[PDB]
Amino acid sequence: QEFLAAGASFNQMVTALERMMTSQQRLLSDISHELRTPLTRLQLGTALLRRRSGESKELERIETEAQRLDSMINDLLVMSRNQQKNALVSETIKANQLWSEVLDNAAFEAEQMGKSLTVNFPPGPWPLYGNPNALESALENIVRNALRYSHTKIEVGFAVDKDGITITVDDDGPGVSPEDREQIFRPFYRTDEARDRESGGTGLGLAIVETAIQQHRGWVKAEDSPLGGLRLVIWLPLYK
Amino acid sequence: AGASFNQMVTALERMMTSQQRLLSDISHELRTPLTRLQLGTALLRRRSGESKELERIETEAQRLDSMINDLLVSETIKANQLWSEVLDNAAFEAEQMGKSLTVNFPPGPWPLYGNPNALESALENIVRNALRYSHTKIEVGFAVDKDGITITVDDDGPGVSPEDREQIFRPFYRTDEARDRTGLGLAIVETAIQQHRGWVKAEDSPLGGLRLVIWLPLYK
Ligand SMILES: Nc1ncnc2c1ncn2[C@@H]1O[C@H](COP(=O)(O)OP(=O)(O)OP(=O)(O)O)[C@@H](O)[C@H]1O
Ligand SMILES: Nc1ncnc2c1ncn2[C@@H]1O[C@H](COP(=O)(O)OP(=O)(O)OP(=O)(O)O)[C@@H](O)[C@H]1O
Repeated sequence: QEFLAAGASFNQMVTALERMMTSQQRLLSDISHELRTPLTRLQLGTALLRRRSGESKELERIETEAQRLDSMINDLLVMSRNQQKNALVSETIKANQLWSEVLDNAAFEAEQMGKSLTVNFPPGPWPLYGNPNALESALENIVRNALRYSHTKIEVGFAVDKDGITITVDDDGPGVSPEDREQIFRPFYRTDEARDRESGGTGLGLAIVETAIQQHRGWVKAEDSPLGGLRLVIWLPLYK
Repeated sequence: AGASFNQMVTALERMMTSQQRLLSDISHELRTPLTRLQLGTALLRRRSGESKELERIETEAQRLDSMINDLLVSETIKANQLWSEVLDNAAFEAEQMGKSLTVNFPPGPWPLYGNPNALESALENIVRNALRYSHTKIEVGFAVDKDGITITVDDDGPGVSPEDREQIFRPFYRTDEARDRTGLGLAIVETAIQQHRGWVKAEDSPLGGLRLVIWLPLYK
């Protein structure tokens, strides 16, 4: 329930939260899997139709939309594989252990593109409670996005407080129109500029991030970056 | 620690409702391209009239419509109502693949009690796997008894090594043989059948390929 809360300790509560999420995830991967077959048949139907009556504006529309669904579903299952490839068990972890590998790899990666990665303040031994892999992925996705869309530089900044950790990621690349700053976290949502880019697919990254982070009782925000591009702010509570 | 009771409450609400919100958002996003897909068939039916193919497209679109709708949110059934569409569609698909599908004995009006969709997917996955891995032929056979229904599926394709016959039902697992040419199919099957107090098994097939046997209990 998580409403296991009538009586229970915080830890027990989250395990009940972990129990629910896994079934929600089983549901999503089972439906994702099962959507593929009628879809397969539909495509055999269009194919057979194109053979009998040839190309059409209408048929072309049906075929491209069927391909959109096909693609989304494929990406949904790729995701499902990864989130269940993660065991979920929530544990106490120090911020530095949790994200140092991620940041070091990002420095290596930034260096290859010829770009620069700068850590304004590194993470310390600050206590968190959660799924280590999930929070790691949250940060690699935010920084990999930054490395990709940046023009020359990336910046990462940690901040600690009696209350929590605040992670800030910045890039000097193109921004995100103010309207889209709310929308970028919706699933399958990409900006017209990344659709013009025409590279990559999926718009799950930030949807996965927002979900994980809310599940970890924190929050995420997209803003104008002082470097001129995009700013991502993660806040997570301390565990005591 | 510093937080207001209100901040606690919102943190808590958002925390429990995030996956729900995620799934309902995924559902919304799949629904819009689908809505367009349905007007393409509609506009096409306007332009070029009825066709078997157009009918096919339309019903498949109505199925997608229903399952995406599930993302947002046991009964008594007769085996024949439960699985005939699964089988008819398996026949449609088989004809296109250039393969042959044979039903040695069809299901009758045999009482079952469970989730119709779960059991449908259970059978559909077993025969559709058989259409995939088969070389030329597939055979489906029903059997009834005072106790239950036993569905047997056979193919003439490559088999599965005896060691792997237990593993293939594990989720996200595929044999190394299949890895040269998702792995939820037989996991979905095992789950639904076990949930209906039945069982699933992989064996040697008389056709030379793989044999899958589903047993489900009858209803009182
Ligand atoms: N650093 C960035 N600068 C500008 N826009 C960005 C940046 N990162 C993301 N966006 C915009 O927000 C969208 C959401 O991206 P998100 O990570 O959710 O999916 P994605 O990066 O497109 O694909 P993937 O799922 O493979 O990461 C992106 O397509 C892009 O349009
Ligand atoms: N009829 C068959 N003949 C031979 N091998 C099979 C047969 N059915 C399943 N297998 C093997 O067992 C594995 C389990 O398949 P399962 O249905 O669980 O996933 P899948 O069919 O590979 O993928 P999907 O989930 O998309 O159907 C397959 O990858 C395949 O190696």
